Amino acid sequence: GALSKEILEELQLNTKFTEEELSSWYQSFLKECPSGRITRQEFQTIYSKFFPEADPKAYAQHVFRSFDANSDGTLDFKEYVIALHMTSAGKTNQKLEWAFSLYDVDGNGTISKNEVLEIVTAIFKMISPEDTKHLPEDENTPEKRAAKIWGFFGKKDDDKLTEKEFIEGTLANKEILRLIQFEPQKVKEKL
Ligand SMILES: [Ca+2]
Ligand SMILES: [Ca+2]
Repeated sequence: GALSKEILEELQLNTKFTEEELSSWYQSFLKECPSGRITRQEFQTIYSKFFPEADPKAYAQHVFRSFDANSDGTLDFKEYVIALHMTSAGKTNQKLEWAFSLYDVDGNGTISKNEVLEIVTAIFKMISPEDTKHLPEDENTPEKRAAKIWGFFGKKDDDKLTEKEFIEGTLANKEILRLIQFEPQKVKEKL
């Protein structure tokens, strides 16, 4: 019952985890989750446990949605590993399509102004109140951060932000990168 070659290959292209590491992790995953599927509540519990200083429910729910790629209401091992990797490992620039999916809350193919606010707020809640005191003054509340992102993209209130533009802007404008950042440790390291 080893993890398949096909899934191993995909995971190794999309993360830097090794085959040995992934295969070992998967065997324990199955022992603890014998259906090979994690529910949203179970995923939330992981983030509740490992961010005790934060309020991670909203963030974990958005991450779950983003990585439940077949929309079946559970994460399989592949989806779960990619989700954990998104929040906690690897380089931002290799994740920008997933970042787009995170920000496109309703999945309609574009990001709206309110979606930016929703996701920025969920991310902001991953930071301890103590660490927020060290954010730049003009970037120290979700409202300021979200408004600034929208302004950096040059958008009218009812405009729709495409993935093409999202990726361009996050690559080119390092201030956009800073503000859209979704890995809690990177938001912290930056401040
Ligand atoms: Ca799924
Ligand atoms: Ca949308």
